[PDB]
Amino acid sequence: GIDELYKKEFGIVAGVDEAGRGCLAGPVVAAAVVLEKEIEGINDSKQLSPAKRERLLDEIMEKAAVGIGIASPEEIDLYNIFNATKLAMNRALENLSVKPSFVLVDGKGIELSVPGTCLVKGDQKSKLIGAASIVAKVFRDRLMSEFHRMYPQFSFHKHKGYATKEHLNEIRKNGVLPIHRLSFEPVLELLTDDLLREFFEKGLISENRFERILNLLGARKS
DNA sequence: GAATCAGGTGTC
Ligand SMILES: [Ca+2]
Ligand SMILES: [Ca+2]
Ligand SMILES: [Ca+2]
Ligand SMILES: [Ca+2]
Ligand SMILES: [Ca+2]
Repeated sequence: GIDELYKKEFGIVAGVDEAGRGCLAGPVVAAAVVLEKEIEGINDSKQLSPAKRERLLDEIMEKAAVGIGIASPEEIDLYNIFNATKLAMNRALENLSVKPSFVLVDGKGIELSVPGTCLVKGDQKSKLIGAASIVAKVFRDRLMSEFHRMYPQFSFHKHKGYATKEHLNEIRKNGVLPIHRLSFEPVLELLTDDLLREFFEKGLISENRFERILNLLGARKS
């Protein structure tokens, strides 16, 4: 009832959610969704099965206005994952062709460029948020698969860059990449300033990012 | 789908 209630009062309402807070590699992805038609079975995203999420997606993209926003591994390393997530969400809102007057954002502590409110477990209280969580996850899983193709030695298509045993194995065996979040503890502990300087000289990371991670390596660790 | 192992970080 959330959505409809908020629509009476505010007009165009979008639901916003992100995917990729907790992984070790790749961008964080956010989606903003405005939806008027009914879509049955929207219940969350991490609550669903991959087969299902693909089914609801096809219907969500038929019936809903969607905006997708991304913040890169560099932005995560420089701004932290909270601020990177906020940025991806604000970018999702900009990418929505329909301009929302109010937003419902999954989680808490988040104020976007559009006035709205935060719902803990929003993904299971709101259909709009539930839809956004599906779009976010699916779209990001698509990007991650694309990386596996770019980095054949890494099973990105399976673990989606999260800290699974297999992913950690691949990092030790194959080495840290620029798409890893170099500020994240497990990646940071396998890094050397040697490889970091190599990334920089090859131009694979920015100076600002080089500088930040070099400082973190030094602080590693008391 | 739900339990229950694993393992990332931010707000307060
Ligand atoms: Ca989510
Ligand atoms: Ca969320
Ligand atoms: Ca949740
Ligand atoms: Ca610093
Ligand atoms: Ca395991």
